Amino acid sequence: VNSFSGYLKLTDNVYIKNADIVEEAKKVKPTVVVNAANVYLKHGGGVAGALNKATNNAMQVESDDYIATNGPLKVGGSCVLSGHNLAKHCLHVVGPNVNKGEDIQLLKSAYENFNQHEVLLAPLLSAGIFGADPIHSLRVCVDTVRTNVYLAVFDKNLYDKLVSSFL
Ligand SMILES: CN(CCCC(=O)O)C(=O)c1ncnc2[nH]ccc12
Repeated sequence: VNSFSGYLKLTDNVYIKNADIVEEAKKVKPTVVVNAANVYLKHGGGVAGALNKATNNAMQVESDDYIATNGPLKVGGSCVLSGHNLAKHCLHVVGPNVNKGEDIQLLKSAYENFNQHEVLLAPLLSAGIFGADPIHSLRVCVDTVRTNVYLAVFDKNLYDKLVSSFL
């Protein structure tokens, strides 16, 4: 039993809710919140900009030190950093950005990072400003992640389409 509430169960291990991941994170304090990161951990907009704003820019300060030490992530890769006031940990995961021409096949590799964590609060990778089809992203999530994932979908309209079209 865990503290996530109001989710629709899609599969044995995947759950979905119309929610703001920032507000969902501040209420659950999950062990892991997933950020929709880029390779530079520049949290300017989308999910990343919202998560970072909610940390009063502490996520960005920590991220800049990470990059100065380690260099950029790989597309499809991840790193574990602090969750600040939102979660114990933040798993920064880089899905491919279609608006940069990145290979959508890397979306599966991105979701594989979730399997290193027993339970996660997450957005749909490569959705939103990353330019992928959220229905495809949901399919890859369900077919790749084996750990328990609670997906927060900000837009009520897209949420309804994702549920209604789910196979
Ligand atoms: C709406 N999108 C896609 C567009 C932005 C992006 O591409 O990051 C989200 O990712 C998302 N999901 C869950 N809660 C969220 N709160 C703010 C954005 C957000």
